[PDB]
Amino acid sequence: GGFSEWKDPDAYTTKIVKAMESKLFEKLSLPNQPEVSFLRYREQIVSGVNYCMRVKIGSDFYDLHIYVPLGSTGDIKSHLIQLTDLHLAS
Amino acid sequence: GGFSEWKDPDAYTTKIVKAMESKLFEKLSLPNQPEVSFLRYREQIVSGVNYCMRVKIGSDFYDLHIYVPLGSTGDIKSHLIQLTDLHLASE
Repeated sequence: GGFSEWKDPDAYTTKIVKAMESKLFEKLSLPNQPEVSFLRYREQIVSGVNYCMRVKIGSDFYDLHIYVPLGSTGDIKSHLIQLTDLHLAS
Repeated sequence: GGFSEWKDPDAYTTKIVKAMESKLFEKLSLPNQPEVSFLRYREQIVSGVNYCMRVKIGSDFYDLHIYVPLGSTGDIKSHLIQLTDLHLASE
């Protein structure tokens, strides 16, 4: 949940900005395709596994939607595991 | 929809379900800590990078929120790059 410090453009991120220009001009309704000047960027790695856990409690069956960020397990940094959703398997 | 086939429980996922039992009981308002039986699971790896791109268009400054999934770049499988949000830097 933490973005990096601001960084100067590089070739890798410039290619990503240029790749998005089509979608940019549409979300802005700018049709003449005005120049897009790339000034700086921040980044945030996001890695993890979403789990759908089927569990029985009482006579009822549930879907437990759980997100485990990279670096966490059931034993390591387990406070960062998220219970994202819970509902009857129905 | 990006999720694996159903899998039998394993040591790794069983520990994760056991860790979540407190939050389970509380969300359900079940006070006596009944047995939670773990039957099967499926998983979906999600990996990539969120970019905040500061750009100028005409005389205005924007934050461009772009998500690049692992395995994608500006040149490789670039059709999977997502423009998640766009707004004036001043907002």
